[PDB]
Amino acid sequence: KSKELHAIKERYLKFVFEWDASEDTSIDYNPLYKERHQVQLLGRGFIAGIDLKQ
RNA sequence: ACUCUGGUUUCUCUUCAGAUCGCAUAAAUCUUUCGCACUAAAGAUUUCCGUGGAGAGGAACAACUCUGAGUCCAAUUUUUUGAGGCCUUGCUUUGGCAAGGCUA
Repeated sequence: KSKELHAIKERYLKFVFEWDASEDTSIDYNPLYKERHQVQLLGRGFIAGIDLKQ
């Protein structure tokens, strides 16, 4: 709500080996763009890499 | 259903390639841009990693699979018959032609 209104107002008015966390994106206010519904792939497809049993 | 090409693999050389030439992705230089240039963008050039096409030469075994080419029908509907014979007129190229009327 407050971040909602603030976004509306804004729109209309050394060797660093590790990346700085300030460069992160996806720090969003809309709950639809944070809690994205996860694809289930009919319960038979799985994401690569992660352990299958998990 | 008979006969004659073309093979495939490998090594080297020549040329073209703005085609995801590469279902991957480096580096250098110059210019511009703003910061104030590894922690940044644009444009251009170059060098590298290494390709496809075509052509040429070498050398190893397969030679006709494939790609081609040259090489059983008489009964309605077609190709196993309704065919041939008589009469008049125009012209006879005096052989008969054309149309009609017929008999089968």
